[PDB]
Amino acid sequence: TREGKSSEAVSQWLTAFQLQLYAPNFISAGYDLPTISRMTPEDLTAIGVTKPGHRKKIAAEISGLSIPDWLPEHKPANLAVWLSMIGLAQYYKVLVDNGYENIDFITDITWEDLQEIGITKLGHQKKLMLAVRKLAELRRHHHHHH
Repeated sequence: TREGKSSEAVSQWLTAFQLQLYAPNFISAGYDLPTISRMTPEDLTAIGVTKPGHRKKIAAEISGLSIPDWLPEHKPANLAVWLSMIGLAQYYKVLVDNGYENIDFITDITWEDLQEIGITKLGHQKKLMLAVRKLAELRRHHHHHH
């Protein structure tokens, strides 16, 4: 019921500004509030939010979301631990079987790479990619701390 608690929370959020009609769009794509807080308008369009007034309303509400930090702030010890912190433990096997078996390799993965190997849910793709860019920034700053 983590996924159940999460989806209830996505519905209650939408309901409070009367756009609960998109609940299935977000939930079927595996969006949770944390990932939703980082959506762009194109991400809304990709889940079927195409009417400009709805898309702009949602965009305005997302900018107002205040939710606690959830991205890890360090390069974790391994893939398993990293997936577990971000709530995506279920993709471990498919990631490993496809050649993304350690944190270093996962840092270079792209949206297109996910699509190819069967991680097709847009919300999960978004969350993975937000986490991956956090890793890439850590890696990019690592030798530049003086």
